Parts: sequence; C-alpha cells; structure tokens
Amino acid sequence: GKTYYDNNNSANYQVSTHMASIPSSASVQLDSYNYDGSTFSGKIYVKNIAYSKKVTVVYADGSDNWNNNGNIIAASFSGPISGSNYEYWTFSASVKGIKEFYIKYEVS
Amino acid sequence: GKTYYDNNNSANYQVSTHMASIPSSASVQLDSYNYDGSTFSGKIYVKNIAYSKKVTVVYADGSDNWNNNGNIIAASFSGPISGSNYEYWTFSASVKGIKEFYIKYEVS
Ligand SMILES: [Cl-]
Ligand SMILES: [Cl-]
Ligand SMILES: [Cl-]
Ligand SMILES: [Cl-]
Ligand SMILES: [Cl-]
Ligand SMILES: [Cl-]
Ligand SMILES: [Cl-]
Ligand SMILES: [Cl-]
Ligand SMILES: [Cl-]
Ligand SMILES: [Cl-]
Ligand SMILES: [N+]
Ligand SMILES: [N+]
Ligand SMILES: [N+]
Ligand SMILES: [N+]
Ligand code: NA
Ligand code: NA
Ligand code: NA
Ligand code: NA
Ligand code: NA
Ligand code: NA
Ligand code: NA
Ligand code: NA
Ligand code: NA
Ligand code: NA
Ligand code: NA
Ligand code: NA
Repeated sequence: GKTYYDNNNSANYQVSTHMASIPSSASVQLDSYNYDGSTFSGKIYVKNIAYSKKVTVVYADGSDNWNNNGNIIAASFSGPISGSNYEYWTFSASVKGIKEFYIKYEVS
Repeated sequence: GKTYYDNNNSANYQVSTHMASIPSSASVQLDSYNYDGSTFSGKIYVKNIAYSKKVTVVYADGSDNWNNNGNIIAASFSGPISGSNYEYWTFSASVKGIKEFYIKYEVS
C-alpha cells in the first residue's frame, strides 16, 4: 500500500494542443505510428471525400513477408479535425513482427 | 443539473465477476460480439497452444460480400484466463455493414 508519482520533477507535465499538419493534398496520409515489439498502433489523416470509408493498414511481417498483401489491420474513425476537411483514424493491434507497411483507403 | 447520474435507482450497479466458460476443446472460440451499426467488437477465447499467435476476424460486409475473404479485422491479446489454458483476445473496428463472420487463429 504505497503510492508513487511521476510529476515531472514537481513541475507537472505542461500540455499544449498538438496542432494538425493536414496533408496539402493527399486523400490519406499516415500521421504517426509506434511499434514497441508487441503492439503496432498509429494515427492516420483521412480526407473526408465521401461518407462511407474503410481504412486499413497492409503490412509485411517480421521476416518482411507480405503474405500476398494479406496481413491486414483495420483502422477506426477517431474524429474530425476541426476546421479542416480531414479526420483522424487510429489503429492498434498485437503484432509479432513487422518490417514494412502502407495504408489503404476505400471510399463509396 | 450540470451533473447527472446513473446510480441504478439509488442501488448502484452490483458487480459479480463474469466467470469464463472455457471451450471444452476448441483451439479458438468466439466468446461474444456486438455490432451497433458503427462499431463491430467482441471477445474471443484462444487456446494457448503455442507462443506466437495471430487472431483475425474475417467477415462479409453489409450486402453479404466476403470480397474473397479479404475483409479482415485484427484482434489483440487481452490477458490469460487465470487457472485455464485459454486467453482472452478482443477486437473492435469501425464497420459500415457486416452480415456474417468467422475467426481465424494462426500459430507459429
Ligand atoms: Cl519525471
Ligand atoms: Cl502513434
Ligand atoms: Cl463526405
Ligand atoms: Cl492493441
Ligand atoms: Cl449512488
Ligand atoms: Cl436499493
Ligand atoms: Cl462483446
Ligand atoms: Cl457495407
Ligand atoms: Cl455467404
Ligand atoms: Cl496457459
Ligand atoms: N484491426
Ligand atoms: N461522484
Ligand atoms: N440515476
Ligand atoms: N450516484
Ligand atoms: Na515524480
Ligand atoms: Na517547476
Ligand atoms: Na502545476
Ligand atoms: Na511516427
Ligand atoms: Na513475424
Ligand atoms: Na492492398
Ligand atoms: Na467451437
Ligand atoms: Na454475443
Ligand atoms: Na489470423
Ligand atoms: Na482470469
Ligand atoms: Na481490433
Ligand atoms: Na456463410
């Protein structure tokens, strides 16, 4: 029954909003990702060019095999970026190994 | 008010631990799922029969098209089920429509 803290050396962590750098033209563009050895997760700018959207991450595993482009992670809508025509989509999945990827965006 | 509550008619919600009904033999078995018209999510029993695991949900969309078994959602490891040889994996994705699915479990 002990309590410990991380209060950034008694300063607290100071937050300002991370502003979007919305792509100049691309219909879909990776914002950021992290692979920590167990989880592959990230954030993706998605242009609101149609109501129905499907966004997926296609990847090559730990030995750089794409498995006929069959290693797939689905992204989820996170929310619109206010004042822009882009939205944030996020993804996160347990992944044993990953060497490369690209993003696929399907509109109807 | 500016603050509202749901306190179950002043009784509070009473939580009993939901005990696992581990499959009697299956290597992978759906526990539960929910589709609410926007999000398709759920929970899956996965037998710990090898260290390396990949668990995916393959589904047919809103007009019952499988797209050659190409509509894929990746599940993530949630935790072991204490005292059993099964684990919980979960999944959740934004999905426009879905009519059917099955689960695929790859060990290595
Ligand atoms: Cl610190
Ligand atoms: Cl990220
Ligand atoms: Cl639109
Ligand atoms: Cl995850
Ligand atoms: Cl109460
Ligand atoms: Cl009561
Ligand atoms: Cl569920
Ligand atoms: Cl659909
Ligand atoms: Cl069918
Ligand atoms: Cl185990
Ligand atoms: N996914
Ligand atoms: N409260
Ligand atoms: N309530
Ligand atoms: N309450
Ligand atoms: Na501290
Ligand atoms: Na300070
Ligand atoms: Na402070
Ligand atoms: Na990044
Ligand atoms: Na791998
Ligand atoms: Na592809
Ligand atoms: Na079964
Ligand atoms: Na269910
Ligand atoms: Na799989
Ligand atoms: Na448990
Ligand atoms: Na998922
Ligand atoms: Na069927």
